[PDB]
Amino acid sequence: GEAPNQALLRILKETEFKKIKVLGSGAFGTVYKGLWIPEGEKVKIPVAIKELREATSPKANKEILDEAYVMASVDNPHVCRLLGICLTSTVQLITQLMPFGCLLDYVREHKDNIGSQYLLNWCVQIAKGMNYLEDRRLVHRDLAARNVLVKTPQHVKITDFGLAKLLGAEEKEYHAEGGKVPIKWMALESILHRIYTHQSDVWSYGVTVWELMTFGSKPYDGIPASEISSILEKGERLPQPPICTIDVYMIMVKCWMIDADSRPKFRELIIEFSKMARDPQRYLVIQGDERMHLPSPTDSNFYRALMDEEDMDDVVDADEYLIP
Ligand SMILES: C=CC(=O)N1CC[C@@H](Oc2cc3c(Nc4ccc(F)c(Cl)c4)ncnc3cc2OC)C1
Repeated sequence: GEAPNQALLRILKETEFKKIKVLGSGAFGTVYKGLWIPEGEKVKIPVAIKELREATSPKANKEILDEAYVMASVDNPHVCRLLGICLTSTVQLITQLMPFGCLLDYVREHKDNIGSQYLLNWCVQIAKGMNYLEDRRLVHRDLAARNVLVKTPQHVKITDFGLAKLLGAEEKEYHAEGGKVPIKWMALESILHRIYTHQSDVWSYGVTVWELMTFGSKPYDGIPASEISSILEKGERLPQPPICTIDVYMIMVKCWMIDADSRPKFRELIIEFSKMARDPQRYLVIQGDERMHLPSPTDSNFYRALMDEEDMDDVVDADEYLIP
């Protein structure tokens, strides 16, 4: 009827996680960094760990296990996958640590060192990620630069599947209802009719690319969310970022067409951004571009800027830790 989801959900003992330190907190809950030392392995795996506030709110464990389901069912170089869960007082999600954090913050804090080649490569990688999600019939529904993580400056991955939805073997639109929504990243049809498709995700990709190309500007800044559907109906759109050629901005604009089926396919975005990445200074115009550098895996205090030296002997990235 539809293919069986044979993903493994790994239950991980609390006694295998060490050096637990806070990365951030809020409504979403708390995320920590830590090490995961599977027992009798001789590996230490850098991890992030997401928990909500309290063992209560049966709603909350439902939401987070919904997220776990989705994160366990993906496997792609440009998507974050679940390593497992920990069943404590609270339900904790465990995943590969992405040490440079979220891309929104990254572009903000490193504006002066981000050249054309990085921007376009990110665009390619996010498109690969999103294409993979489409092939697996998932609609993310919250693609935003905040929901893209940086493993290294060269390697980003989509995360935050807490709003993602599958689609039946012959179903096209998800129809949602209520709940707080990222209105500024949403297709018009999603705001108006709570319709959500692969093509509504393309809209969100457009906005995400705008965020990167403006070094993390806030879209429709100062506009109240309640006014967005009108702005859009009138035909207004996010403006051309200074660094963008018409070539790049046109792609953005095509992502924001009213006719969903007229928007680009992720497979097409991969191709276009890939072509652009072979000659980046032809497509993005950044002052002092050719002379920028960001941390690479082949640098000294790359592995020392994260780790304790006590640990480093047996550290293995989650991307190199695979199980039967
Ligand atoms: C409250 C959050 C917050 O404000 N921020 C903002 C900074 C961000 O910092 C990191 C988060 C990481 C992460 N997140 C994650 C997502 C879904 C999951 F299901 C799980 Cl298990 C984790 N994954 C991996 N690496 C992360 C690294 C981060 O910063 C170094 C959290």
